Amino acid sequence: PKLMVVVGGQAPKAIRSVECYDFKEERWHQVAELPSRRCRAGMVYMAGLVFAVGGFNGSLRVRTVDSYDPVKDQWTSVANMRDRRSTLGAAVLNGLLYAVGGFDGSTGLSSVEAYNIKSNEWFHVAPMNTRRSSVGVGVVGGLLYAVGGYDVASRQCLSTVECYNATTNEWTYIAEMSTRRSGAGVGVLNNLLYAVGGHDGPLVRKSVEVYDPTTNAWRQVADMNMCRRNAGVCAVNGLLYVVGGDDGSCNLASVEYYNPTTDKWTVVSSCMSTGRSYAGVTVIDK
Ligand code: NA
Repeated sequence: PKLMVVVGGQAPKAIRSVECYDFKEERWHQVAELPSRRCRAGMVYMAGLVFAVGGFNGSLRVRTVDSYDPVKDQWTSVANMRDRRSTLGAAVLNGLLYAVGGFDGSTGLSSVEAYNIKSNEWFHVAPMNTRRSSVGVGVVGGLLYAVGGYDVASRQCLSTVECYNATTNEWTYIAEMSTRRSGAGVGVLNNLLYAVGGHDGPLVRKSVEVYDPTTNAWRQVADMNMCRRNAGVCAVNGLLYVVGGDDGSCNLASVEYYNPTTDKWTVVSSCMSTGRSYAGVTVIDK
């Protein structure tokens, strides 16, 4: 029994609200608001806690990292990252929380940090080949993938994808996506890595592509119902949920999900209390 948790984001104002979707009841409720306005953060579930990593508070990019205990319904801080980091991705690999890329107001970042919950310490990880802002991250089969993004220096959206091996501590390019996607939602389902939506310039994509590490190849799947950049993604009971994001007009309050066995996207009838892009999304136990 799972709750999908949606944390902060931009509405377009940076917000504190955290909402959870209850799959049995098919409805949203609010839980404890974030300690601060936070959008453009990484978000993972780890050791029973939701971690909101970095991002933007409406004025400044931040290095703060806050964790939510859903049994207590309370936010508390963990160690700050070395670097202020926004539009990053975050994922858990081998019990460590990786904070990948982003932007700090001045430059985009190839830098990567890893958090050890036992010692409450972040440490330096090998950097990516490319500096990627608005990057999406997912872990499949012991490897961590950094998908697309925006290359600040080149002022363009990226089609390239890279993969991190923790044993060798290096990032290597893998097969490119079919198209450039900054702000792609990235999620994993049945050992496939999905890249949903994103954008190349001001037009927002509804297209979706899936990567198989066994073939090192991408292929198209069904388009989403809405164009979405900077949507959150998670996987629940065989289905890939895409939450909010920006459609080129508004921050969406809608959620839709992909059924890989029918190659169909279905819009959830109940919307969030607020539209959100650049919101954290993860799944916890109810
Ligand atoms: Na930013």
